[PDB]
Amino acid sequence: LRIGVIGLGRIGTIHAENLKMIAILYAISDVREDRLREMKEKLGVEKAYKDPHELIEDPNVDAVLVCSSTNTHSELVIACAKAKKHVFCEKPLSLNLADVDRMIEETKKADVILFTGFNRRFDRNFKKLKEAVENGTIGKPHVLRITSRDPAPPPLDYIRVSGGIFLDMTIHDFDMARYIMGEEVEEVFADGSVLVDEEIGKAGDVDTAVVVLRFKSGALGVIDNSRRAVYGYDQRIEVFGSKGRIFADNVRETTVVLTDEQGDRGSRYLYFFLERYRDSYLEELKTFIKNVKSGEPPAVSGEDGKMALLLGYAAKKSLEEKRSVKLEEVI
Amino acid sequence: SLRIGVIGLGRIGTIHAENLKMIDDAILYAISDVREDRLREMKEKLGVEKAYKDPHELIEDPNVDAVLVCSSTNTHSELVIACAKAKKHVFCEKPLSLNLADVDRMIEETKKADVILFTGFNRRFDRNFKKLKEAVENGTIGKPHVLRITSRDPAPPPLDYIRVSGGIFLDMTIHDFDMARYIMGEEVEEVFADGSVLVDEEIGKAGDVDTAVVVLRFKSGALGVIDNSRRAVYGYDQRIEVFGSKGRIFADNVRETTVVLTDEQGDRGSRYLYFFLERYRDSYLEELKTFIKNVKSGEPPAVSGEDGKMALLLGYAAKKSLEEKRSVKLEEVI
Amino acid sequence: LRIGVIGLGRIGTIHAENLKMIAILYAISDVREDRLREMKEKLGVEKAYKDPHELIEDPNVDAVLVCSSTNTHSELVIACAKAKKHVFCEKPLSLNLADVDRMIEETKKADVILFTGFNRRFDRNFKKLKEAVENGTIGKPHVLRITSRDPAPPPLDYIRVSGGIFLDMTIHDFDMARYIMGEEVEEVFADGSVLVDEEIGKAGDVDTAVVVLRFKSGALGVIDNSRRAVYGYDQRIEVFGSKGRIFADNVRETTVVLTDEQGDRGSRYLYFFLERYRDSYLEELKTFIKNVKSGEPPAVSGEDGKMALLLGYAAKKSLEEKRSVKLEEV
Amino acid sequence: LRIGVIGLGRIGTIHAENLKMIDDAILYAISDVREDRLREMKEKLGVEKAYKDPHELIEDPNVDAVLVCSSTNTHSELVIACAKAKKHVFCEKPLSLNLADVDRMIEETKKADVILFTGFNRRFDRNFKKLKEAVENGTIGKPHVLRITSRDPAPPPLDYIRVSGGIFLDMTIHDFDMARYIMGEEVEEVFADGSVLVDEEIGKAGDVDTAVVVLRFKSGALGVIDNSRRAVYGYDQRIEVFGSKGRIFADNVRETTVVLTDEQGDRGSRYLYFFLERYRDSYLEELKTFIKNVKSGEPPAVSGEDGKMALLLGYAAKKSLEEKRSVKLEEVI
Repeated sequence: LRIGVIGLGRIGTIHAENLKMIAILYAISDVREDRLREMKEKLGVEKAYKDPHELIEDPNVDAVLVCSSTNTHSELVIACAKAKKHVFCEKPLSLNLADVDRMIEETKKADVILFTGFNRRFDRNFKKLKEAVENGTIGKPHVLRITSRDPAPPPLDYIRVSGGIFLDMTIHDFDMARYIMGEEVEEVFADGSVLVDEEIGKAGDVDTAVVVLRFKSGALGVIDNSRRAVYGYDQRIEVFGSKGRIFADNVRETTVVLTDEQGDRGSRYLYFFLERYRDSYLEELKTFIKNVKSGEPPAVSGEDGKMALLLGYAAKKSLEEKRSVKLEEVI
Repeated sequence: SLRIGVIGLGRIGTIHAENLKMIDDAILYAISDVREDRLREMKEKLGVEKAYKDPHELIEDPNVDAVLVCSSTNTHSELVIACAKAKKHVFCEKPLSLNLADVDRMIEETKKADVILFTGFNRRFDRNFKKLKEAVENGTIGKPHVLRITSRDPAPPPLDYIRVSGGIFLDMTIHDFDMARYIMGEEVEEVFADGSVLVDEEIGKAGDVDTAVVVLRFKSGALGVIDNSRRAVYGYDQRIEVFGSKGRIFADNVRETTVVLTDEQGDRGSRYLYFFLERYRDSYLEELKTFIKNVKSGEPPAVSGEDGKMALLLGYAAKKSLEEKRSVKLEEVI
Repeated sequence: LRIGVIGLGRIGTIHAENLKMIAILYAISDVREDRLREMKEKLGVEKAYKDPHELIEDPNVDAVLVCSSTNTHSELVIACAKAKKHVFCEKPLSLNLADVDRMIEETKKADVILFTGFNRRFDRNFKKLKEAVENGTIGKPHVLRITSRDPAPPPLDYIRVSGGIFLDMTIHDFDMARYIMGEEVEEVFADGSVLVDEEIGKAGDVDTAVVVLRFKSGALGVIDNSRRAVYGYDQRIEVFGSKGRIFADNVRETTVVLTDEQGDRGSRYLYFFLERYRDSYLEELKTFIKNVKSGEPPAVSGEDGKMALLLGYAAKKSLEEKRSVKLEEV
Repeated sequence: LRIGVIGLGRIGTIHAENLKMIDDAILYAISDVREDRLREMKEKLGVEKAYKDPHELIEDPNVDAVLVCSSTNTHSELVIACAKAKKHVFCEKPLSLNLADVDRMIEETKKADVILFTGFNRRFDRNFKKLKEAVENGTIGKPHVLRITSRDPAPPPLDYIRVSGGIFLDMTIHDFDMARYIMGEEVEEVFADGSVLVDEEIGKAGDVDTAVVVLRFKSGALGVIDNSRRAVYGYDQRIEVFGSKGRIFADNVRETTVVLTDEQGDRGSRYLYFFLERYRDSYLEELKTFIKNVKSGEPPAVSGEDGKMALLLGYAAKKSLEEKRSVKLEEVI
């Protein structure tokens, strides 16, 4: 299976390189010429195109990974529908809802897979907890807890065009909530503060947030987010149900424990992007390919992307109105 | 020693009365309970000097220096005001009252009489939560940003009790609101609450919920989230975490034993604490020694009437939030 | 049940005080006039004898706790036997195999209970582990691991007359191995070194040791000891068998965990004698009293005291001769 | 850097495949006596050369370095052929069960001036290596007591056990090496004992399936290794070092970080159980280091002499089992 990748930023590059551990990297494309040939050589790719559309039209290209900037997503995904190429699109699909509907509509017409880039679904720990809950191991779920904290904020100029913490960061946790609980959120309440850097405040965003979710069954969820955990990534999930509790913890660098007069000390948490995420991207990409090879529905759909976006809008509205907000209000 | 009288020989009054042997320079001098055989039996089991059917006779007994009010909640106000009129130092089990005006009167009268009013928030004296509070207070996690509390019981109380309890926010979350203030060292300004009926439809029919989440906004902008369940089948689950600018701190549940069994499926740890006495006995013992210390030493109580009042107000704000589906400021309830 | 306690050192005093939590502390005895008066008062005890033989002969004393120095044990225990008093004896019964055999002989003669003070069998975590093993939970036991480390060495003078690490420290581990595995050790190999304190070696003992056990079934055990673990007591037991593994860890002060840039940090280990052991001593004493009251064989017998002493001799011999030593040789 | 792999067994195949993930080296040649395996793997890996005769692989001038992953009785002759062809050589454990052969392997590679790297892959286990570096940095002060527990989920086949040299040469070998690696000093004396508790047949072959080995180090520090051929729960490979300033421990790895809680308490995920999930990363990192040593002209990270010492410790333990006493390393050198 021949794959073409568009956009060789940090994530496009991970996917491009991961291909040799899977299906074939057959084409790359990026608007920086330097990087383009550098990578054509480095990775040994058959074709390099500086214009995304050529790559989409090359008949040896069975599927496209769109990993370009966000403003670019709608156009390229719609272009793949045209060429009748299956398409994976990195997070987020779009921040504009009408664009999302078109991406969904157009790919549906072309009868081509649209896979949304929610990589955490393929984290081995989160996927295992997902399966156990779905298998009945904690009975009927009552309360979901998600904590998601990054080691540092992204750049301010980024934050300014990000759509805020609920669209840029909580998006992954909204998707995770639906995935793990296996039912829709109907209502959201959100609050957020500026506790890490005054500039995030001046940009109109928050760096610390809590979101409550009310699911169709009556089960409740709480997400909490922070842009700066000094100890590294903190991404934990818990589900509590009629028959017990299940929890997914962080991964540490090592299994080594030092004991001195103050007690035990474990190893540092995962802190760096690649050590934290490379396996989830690898496993996500293999699933996208598996889906294409078998003409399966995508493991993560355009719909999934749209619901996550809608929950983000409900939370932005809740934050401003100081009340919980039903998803209707926002569709 | 100090001579103590205990009113109410229910589950918790009995614990306090028995702990008095474990405490020194305090003795159990008198007990009172309205069930005559209960009173008779406990007088003889514990070798108590005086047993009174009428608690007012206990309070007026001149040998009694301080009183533990552990009778039904609807009697707390009357008994605590009666201690103030008798000039007796008073400890009152949670909750002080479900009626805000009664709590204001209780605080007024004891203050007038110049006697201690100590509110029985025993979890402040849990060795794990206390150590976490001290670490936070010390600067160990930097400036606090997010609080998390999970508090789940192995089983709901009986329906009869649920109907008169004021609902989950006044009867259960009350401890978590106090813990929040105690751990974070600042006031809550706003609350949002939701709740569902997921354990017993009867709780729902009685107008209450059995599962709830409560969001707190503190004065500093720090946020917190409490979640409660009336039934965790694995036993008590009471965890606290604080996340701040310099790290994270967490207090876990206690297990029965340090033993770990490993088989084909992996490691299996010991059961969680599950029964009331094994869970709570040490926190009650330590709470009571503190009350006695404050009394003997003339100190302000470690947990005051005002602490009882604030927890109740947060409960009323949450009850209003639940019904109005919106964030509620403490002021709208003050 | 009226108990007399002989010798009010660290442990005697703990037994004496626990009696309030249980049976009555009727009589106390200690050669130190001052310590005696000071304890009669503070514990409110009826009788106080500077002469232990008085206490044993008191007709109102039903059972005796012998918690004086090891060299007094044999005489007091035989004396309780003579006066028909059930007797509890603190670790160790004796360093002298002939005494032990006598203590056992005399007590059997007088038809009284002789309970050996191996309190660790009554540690809540070690007891739980023992019950799981006996229950079949890990199937047939194959390998036992015991690590036992104290936070500091006892004083030099004490070490000089202690009998060496195998008699003074490993004794508890020898006994725990027999208790946990439910069968006898037939052969032992030991080695030891001086890594903590030069003076311990100067007194002729070792401060670090390892002991291999061969059990009747062919199961193997390994004990390691150290006189000094700066982090607190380290007392772990692991049993590995045909159906799984079972482990008892040490106890921490608290369940609190602090996380910073270097990772998670837990609370300190138990470090002081009383927080570490008081609960085991209380449960041990309750069990002895229960044995007394119900006319039961003691939970921990003279013969238990004897086997642990024999295993200790087998280990001192292995250490000197650099080979495995069968119990038959000792 | 063009690599040739001899022996496409379990471990040879893992090395062959890992070359894909090592930028400075490619799999250029493979060789194995089974014509079917050779044709199969040639296709599967897309290898340029496949040689039925490992000597032709060795003499191929395009081969820069060789991984000898063939049966043990083959190692001596092929490593000596590498020295003759002036090819750097990595040899899978064990180097040889025969001491005179180990000496010739060492002598010949030294005379040819090529690296001989012994495949003790567990030194490259990320947990064990981190513990070794911590001990080396002084974080537990002076080491006093070493504990190693090493249990496999199941025994090898009996036909294999018969020619394995017995538990101390086939299994404990890894632990003897780890002991020297972690403690950074030599073992002067060993005591060993062992029993037959897993499978009667193992003992009929003259072996044991459960063993303990005490180590006395030059410093006076003491160590104890215990082994078992069958832990139902998976690999159990733990290391603990205790010393004057504290204790350090490397635990087993679990499949996931997920914990399930019910009436009886917490339940963690299964331990690693299959060969590949357990060992693949240690082999990847071991090979990378070998490639590094070769490229940079460095001494091997694990030398022939490392292999010889682990063998000598094996012999000392075998003697101790039989003589029921402690055995000095001198006795067997």
